[PDB]
Amino acid sequence: MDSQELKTLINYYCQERYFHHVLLVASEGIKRYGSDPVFRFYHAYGTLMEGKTQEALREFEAIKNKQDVSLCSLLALIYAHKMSPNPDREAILESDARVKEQRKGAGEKALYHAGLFLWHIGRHDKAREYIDRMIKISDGSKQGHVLKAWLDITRGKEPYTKKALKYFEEGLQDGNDTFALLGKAQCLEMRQNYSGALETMNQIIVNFPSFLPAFVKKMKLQLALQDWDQTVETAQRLLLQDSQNVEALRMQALYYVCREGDIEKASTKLENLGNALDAMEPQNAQLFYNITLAFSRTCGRSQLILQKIQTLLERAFSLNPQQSEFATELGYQMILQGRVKEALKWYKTAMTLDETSVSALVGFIQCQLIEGQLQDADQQLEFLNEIQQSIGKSAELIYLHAVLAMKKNKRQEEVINLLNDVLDTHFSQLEGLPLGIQYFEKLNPDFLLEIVMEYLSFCPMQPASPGQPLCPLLRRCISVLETVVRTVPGLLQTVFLIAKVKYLSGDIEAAFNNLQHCLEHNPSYADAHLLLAQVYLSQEKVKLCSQSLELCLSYDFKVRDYPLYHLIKAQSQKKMGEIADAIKT
Repeated sequence: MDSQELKTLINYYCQERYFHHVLLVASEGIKRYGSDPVFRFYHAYGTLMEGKTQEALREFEAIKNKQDVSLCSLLALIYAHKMSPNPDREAILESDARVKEQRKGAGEKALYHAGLFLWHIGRHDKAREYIDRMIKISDGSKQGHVLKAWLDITRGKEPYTKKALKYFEEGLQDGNDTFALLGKAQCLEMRQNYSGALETMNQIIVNFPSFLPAFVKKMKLQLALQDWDQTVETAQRLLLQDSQNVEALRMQALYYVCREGDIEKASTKLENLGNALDAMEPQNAQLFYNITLAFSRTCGRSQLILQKIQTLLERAFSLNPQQSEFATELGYQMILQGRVKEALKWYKTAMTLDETSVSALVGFIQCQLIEGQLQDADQQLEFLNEIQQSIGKSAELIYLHAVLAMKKNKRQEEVINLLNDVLDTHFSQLEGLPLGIQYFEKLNPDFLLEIVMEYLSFCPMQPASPGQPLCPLLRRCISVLETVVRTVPGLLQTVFLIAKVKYLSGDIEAAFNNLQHCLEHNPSYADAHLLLAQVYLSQEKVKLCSQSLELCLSYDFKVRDYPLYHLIKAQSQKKMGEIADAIKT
């Protein structure tokens, strides 16, 4: 492989902060090309970001001899002073003087590396200034143009995107560099040109059939185009080329969880992904936290997936016990597992670690509402609302307000307005998001299912006769549930809730179809049997209703304690004329 390919791969892996991936690529470059100082610089850089400064500083001092890496090594020393808990102010001033002296005698490659480093840190302005400096020095070097184009697209501004696209066109007119190709693919991504982005990715594949990030971007774009089969095939191809790629395994697990619903195969793939990631990238807890979100949201509260997620999150917390978001996500997951007390402990830990974790306080207030600690929850809710000015409107805050209204048994219309605001905010946060991993991260099917459960708890279960104007809540229930099913068809609980809402809306046939689908996908789901018995009773098919009731009772006898089954059996007995049997039931 070419050294240019290795450099571009290092840049891409740094962009996604794949630290040990950067180390591995640097080591492979050193083995294939040891005289290059960029490889040893990137080894030092990845070593520093892993957490080993003892060799990082030594390597920085060693490569300070070569100017083109000395400038970026001075910037690296500045950043090394930056993350240290007790930076030396005199050392900071000395490094500032040395780096400004290097800036006086700057070079195109030195400024290139320094701008890349500043971009990795996030200081876009200084990196842009260094890019302009190298452009002036080298009279518009192509690499500087493509790097500032990447800065422009990553700056998150639409007018910058057109300039970046022009720079990419200029670069790719003469040079078949992977950097400009990836930049053009990104540009096509922001303009939502998924087909064109896939065409560009395929062209890159033709240029380089050994570039994993190109295939990964192609897979994500396919997922955006709503053809899961092509995404699965791309993941299979990646596993063929590299059996231990994190993204492909993640996407396969997502396909099992969200599309097929096969919990066991999804768990197997998740376990393999976790083992491979621990073997290859064990010192990036942020990657673990980013991985676990979609599985936590879209698992359908399956205990095996939840346990795997809890194990991964515990490993992440062990890696960095100083992340407020880590403990907040642990508390949310613990709530998903149904363990209230562990959730309370984890939220206490989260708020102690950092009181600025507003989400942690929100979760603790939710836990207090769960446990009925009305006074403490009310006081902390007042505190959160009075400090919301620095926080702004959030869906969880309005949902907690709705839950508090439910607990206080306030007017139904007030709760309706609060929950409508909740749905409006949650769908606004989802506006314009392409169908992807972030879509499942921010859709939160469990949250919408809980919202629908609250709606059904408020709404009477007396079926509405056809032609009666339904409440807007039920219409929005149908809309959101259909949206979730379309996005995540592998969750049968959404189908069950669709059947429930349709039955409450008088559309008996749709509820019957959904119940049949649920039974076909899972014959053991007793609630589907019970609702089907209600539907059959509404359809005057008493024998089928009785048989469904018998099936439900056989699948679980605790349904006897459920009053709904008793009421349905009584209605069936009334239908077939056994008045005494109905009285007995």
